[PDB]
Amino acid sequence: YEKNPMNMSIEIPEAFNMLPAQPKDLHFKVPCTSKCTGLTIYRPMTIVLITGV
Amino acid sequence: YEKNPMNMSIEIPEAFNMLPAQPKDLHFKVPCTSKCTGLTIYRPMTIVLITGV
Repeated sequence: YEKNPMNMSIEIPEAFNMLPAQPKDLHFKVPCTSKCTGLTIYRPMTIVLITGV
Repeated sequence: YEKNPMNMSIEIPEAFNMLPAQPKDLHFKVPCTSKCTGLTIYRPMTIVLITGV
């Protein structure tokens, strides 16, 4: 393939975050969250896959 | 029995504590905890029991 942020890209609009603890009867719970997009191919052709090697 | 700190003893590693209040709607819940061990008999030759009555 040909690497270029013009044919394919991955985006992470929000990074890893940790919210404050939420106490319960003698224990806690700490949630976590983040966002992501995934790989999007813009000019589906600049990629060649060889199968069975 | 004979009362002496080197013959028997009760121990309280952690005293009585009140945890911070946990709100829930228009009321609150407050938990309380403490620790204890019991009676330990270091020298058992200084105690005599009359059981039966």
